[PDB]
Amino acid sequence: LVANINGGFESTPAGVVTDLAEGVEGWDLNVGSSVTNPPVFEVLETSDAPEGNKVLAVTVNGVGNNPFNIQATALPVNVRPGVTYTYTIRARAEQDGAVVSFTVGNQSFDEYGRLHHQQITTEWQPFTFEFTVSDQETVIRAPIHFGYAANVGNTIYIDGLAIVDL
Ligand SMILES: OC[C@H]1O[C@@H](O)[C@H](O)[C@@H](O)[C@@H]1O[C@@H]1O[C@H](CO[C@H]2OC[C@@H](O)[C@H](O)[C@H]2O)[C@@H](O[C@@H]2O[C@H](CO[C@H]3OC[C@@H](O)[C@H](O)[C@H]3O)[C@@H](O[C@@H]3O[C@H](CO[C@H]4OC[C@@H](O)[C@H](O)[C@H]4O)[C@@H](O)[C@H](O)[C@H]3O)[C@H](O)[C@H]2O)[C@H](O)[C@H]1O
Ligand SMILES: [Ca+2]
Repeated sequence: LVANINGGFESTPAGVVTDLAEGVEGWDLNVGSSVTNPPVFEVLETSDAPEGNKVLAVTVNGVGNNPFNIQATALPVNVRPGVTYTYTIRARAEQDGAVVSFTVGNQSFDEYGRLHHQQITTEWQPFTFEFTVSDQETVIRAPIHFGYAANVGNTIYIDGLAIVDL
């Protein structure tokens, strides 16, 4: 029983994502207005996918004012107050030295936890942490942030997000 949906992108047809809000079920990809050189989001069919056949690729061509201005957010994430969850995801990048923050929070943008400013390498790694839903929310969000200046010119790949009751 996982709390998020389509965490490995397997429900989505391969291709460049043209509808950022609704093109990928289970995810919201929208880009901030300060980002003048838009990123490219692509669901890729690839043989080295960690799970299934597909991964999400994010190519960063430019940044805006804040790192959350290029982001992929899993939503809805269906939870229960007081319950401790395990977050697991796989990530790699085309070139060494990409930076990503993996976060979870509510619809008022309060965070329950994060893996902060993680270094991504050219080989798939798992990234994992635990968080507890500390308030009365039942529908929360899991924003991943890509808009760090270090990432300009790089492509970051993610797959296999699972948020599970501990
Ligand atoms: O304990 C957390 C703390 O850890 C420190 O180490 C770190 O330095 C802090 O940044 C961090 O604080 C938390 O930051 C995140 C954003 O974090 C990124 O931004 C800062 C970077 O330095 C850092 O590396 C990144 O991790 C905040 O989440 C964001 O909150 C804002 C709301 O703006 C304010 O509201 C609450 C207040 O606590 C914040 O300080 C203040 O900025 C949201 O901003 C809104 O975004 C939406 C668009 O949302 C969509 O895209 C982005 C994605 O997050 C979101 O899920 C999508 O739905 C716009 O409509 C609004 O214009 C804009 O206001 C951010 O979405 C949200 O991620 C934490 O609130 C903060 O505690
Ligand atoms: Ca997959």
